[PDB]
Amino acid sequence: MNIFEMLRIDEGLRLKIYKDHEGYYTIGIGHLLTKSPSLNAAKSELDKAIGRNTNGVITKDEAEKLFNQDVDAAVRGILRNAKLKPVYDSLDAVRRAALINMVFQMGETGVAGFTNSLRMLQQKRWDEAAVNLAKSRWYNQHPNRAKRVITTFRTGTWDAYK
Ligand SMILES: [Cl-]
Ligand SMILES: [Cl-]
Ligand code: NI
Ligand code: NI
Repeated sequence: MNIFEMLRIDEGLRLKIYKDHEGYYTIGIGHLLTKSPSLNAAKSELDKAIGRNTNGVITKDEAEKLFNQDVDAAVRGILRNAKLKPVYDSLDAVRRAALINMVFQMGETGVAGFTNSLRMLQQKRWDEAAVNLAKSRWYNQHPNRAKRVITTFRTGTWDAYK
């Protein structure tokens, strides 16, 4: 298992524009287009990203390309951030994926605000970190996914994804 498979499982794949659980326009594999209510606005962002006139519809290859870029970006976000990098660096391969999963979903900045969990992860206090992570809007708004990620951090295995 690896980061791509992981997130592909967590985000699903949709080739047509859609409103996510928060009402934001998205597409592909968890690619947020815009927080704006205008579908035209989302259509324009999509066309700009793809480089063609899409009509709100994309191909699988295209969706995978957006995903690769998005995965690349999450990683760079982690490496650039003074708070994330040291944690990332301290972790093992499986857990790094869990970290990437979160940065992908909520951005460098959202993850960097989980101060206490970050610190516990850095100390390898798995059970405490998992309890701390669960106290969040993140968890309450994405119960199933959040449990899979927290479980990964807790265990250091891909068991949650089998
Ligand atoms: Cl883009
Ligand atoms: Cl969920
Ligand atoms: Ni595998
Ligand atoms: Ni969400």
